[PDB]
Amino acid sequence: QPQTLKIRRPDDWHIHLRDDEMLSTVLPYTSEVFARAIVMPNLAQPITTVASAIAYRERILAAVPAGHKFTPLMTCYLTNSLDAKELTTGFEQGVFTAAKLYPANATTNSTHGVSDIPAIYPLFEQMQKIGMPLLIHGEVTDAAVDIFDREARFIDQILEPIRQKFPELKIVFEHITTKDAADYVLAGNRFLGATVTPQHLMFNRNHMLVGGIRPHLFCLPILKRSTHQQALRAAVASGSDRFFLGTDSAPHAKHRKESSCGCAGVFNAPAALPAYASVFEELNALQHLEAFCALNGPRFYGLPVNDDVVELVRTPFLQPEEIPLGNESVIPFLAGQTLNWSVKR
Amino acid sequence: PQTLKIRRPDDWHIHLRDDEMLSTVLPYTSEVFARAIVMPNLAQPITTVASAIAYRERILAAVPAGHKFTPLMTCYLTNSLDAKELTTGFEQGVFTAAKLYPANNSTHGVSDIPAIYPLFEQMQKIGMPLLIHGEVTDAAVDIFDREARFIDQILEPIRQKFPELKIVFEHITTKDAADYVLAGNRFLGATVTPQHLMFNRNHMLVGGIRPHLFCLPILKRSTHQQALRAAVASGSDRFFLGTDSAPHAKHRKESSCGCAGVFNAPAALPAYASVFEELNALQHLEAFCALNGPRFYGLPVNDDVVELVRTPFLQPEEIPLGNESVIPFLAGQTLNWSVKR
Ligand SMILES: [Zn+2]
Ligand SMILES: [Zn+2]
Ligand SMILES: [Zn+2]
Ligand SMILES: [Zn+2]
Repeated sequence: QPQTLKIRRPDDWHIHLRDDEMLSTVLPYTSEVFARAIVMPNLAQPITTVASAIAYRERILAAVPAGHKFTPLMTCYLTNSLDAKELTTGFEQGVFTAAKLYPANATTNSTHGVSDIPAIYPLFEQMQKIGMPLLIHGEVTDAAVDIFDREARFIDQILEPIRQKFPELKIVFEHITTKDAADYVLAGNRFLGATVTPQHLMFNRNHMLVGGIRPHLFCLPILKRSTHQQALRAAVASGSDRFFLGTDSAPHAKHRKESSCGCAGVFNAPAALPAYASVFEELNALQHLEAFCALNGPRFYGLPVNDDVVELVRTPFLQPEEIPLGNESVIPFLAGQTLNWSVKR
Repeated sequence: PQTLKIRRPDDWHIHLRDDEMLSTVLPYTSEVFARAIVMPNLAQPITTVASAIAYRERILAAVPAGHKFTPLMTCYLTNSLDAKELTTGFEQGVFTAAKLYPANNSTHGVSDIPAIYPLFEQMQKIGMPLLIHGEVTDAAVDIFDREARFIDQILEPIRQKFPELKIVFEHITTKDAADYVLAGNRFLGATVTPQHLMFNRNHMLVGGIRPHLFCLPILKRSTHQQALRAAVASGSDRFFLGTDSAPHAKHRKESSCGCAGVFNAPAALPAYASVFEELNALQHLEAFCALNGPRFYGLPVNDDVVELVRTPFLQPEEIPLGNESVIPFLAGQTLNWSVKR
């Protein structure tokens, strides 16, 4: 009988569900396994009001397959013109679980993002006061800064000053990719946490570029050198409660990935939990998987831990090469590869 | 408009491919360049005099009427290559140089480089230049560090043992390489592509991933780009024009695993002119394009002239290739310089 592992039902603290037909297609891969997910607000029209958040939440709930138990945790897209009252009442009414900071032009659907971050300090002050967490895509966008350096520059230039001025603001440093970030979070306090994706644990920039260029490994923040990958792996393997599961599943149609200018984002929802299990196994750290997947996140946000359990079984499972999307398709993470772990039905 | 008359240039590093691709891409080179160093990495690599002669003939047959062009052939070095094949090829005028590709068996590429030291000794003796793709392949080495490791681990020992061997450090991409060449002597030269002068890795990756800027060796950080620019702008005679034009069909570039190589032949000379202009170094363009290479190899300089004219020049979006196409360097963009023949 193959090795099994019982853990509390996990949550995904960072995901893109998109909208319309894409939403219908991709959500089931998440709702099958995860009880809750932090749903990012970067649609074509960003989610900046309570009304638009309620409407999007309804569309997500309508896409949940029968027999799945799933609750989306909505987020507000911060902007330079955002009204603080909208953020405050959204949080107190339970519409917004958190607010998300995109530096302007840092990534997908970020043209309406925040251009001069210190200008919205009055929003952070209000968030600190009410206990609303701030989620951050932590990259500078200055053209003179090399893409591989943008996360590290963010830490010193933007994040540290925020933490000095608002010491009791809950901040999630989303999808960390560097030793710089890992060390900074490890040296922080209970008000600073971080999510880590499976791709930044499993791969480094050599996988994207050696022997050919692989746009399905292209995501933001970009894959870093092996040194940084190893630091992330050691961070989560340490069992520190500052790190938790956030996939940053970010699906795009195949033709938008395999083009002259490929979109950033990996569609990793289909194999997400098994992928993480494989990593924790390689790190001799399966004892810390549960905390990372199911405990650390809820404890950071101040939300309850799930009552359910899931069973991971160490039996092979082949990822499909493509996932249909109308007359187009989406290429999943680890397409055509065999994972060592499966989830028991 | 401003004009610049220079000696007819040569391209000291090019891939012409073969068959229909060869027919399509060669004219872009033969229109402007009198000679080109033709790399030997075909599907069946060029490792014998016979195969080199045959490939040369196919190239010459593809030269359009009214173009004056001569391909300078190269031998693909392998672990099992016979030294006599190299020697007679050089003396018969078939091989102009030999090319070292680090592997990634002995038929197909050099795996243990010190094992072919006896070939280098023979090349040194006869005056045959060694062209090097200078990257290690060790899996522990990050892709952006591979050029720098090559310098210390492979190139320096070769230069210590064979101090009078002519070596071209092909398509340099790093400050490490630039500084090493600048600190060398007349037996060490280097080619520089337009893409490594014009761009850095941010251009390939910021705001989207751009496989038409993906080439080997990979684009480096801006620091290295600036060092290359300063190297050629200094007017050092150790650097010369080598495009490393490396065309692939569009569908092979824009795929789940894109091929390395930029097709820069169509706008090659105008692109370089733009760079030298930005660097306030147009006085050094002629040497880089037409003098430094021939003088390094010990070959004659071209008698012809070409005129560069500062009038706009729109690059096409696509170049036909049978039922397929090839995306050129700077597709859809406007260069400030054009060539009058
Ligand atoms: Zn992000
Ligand atoms: Zn995201
Ligand atoms: Zn090469
Ligand atoms: Zn080449």
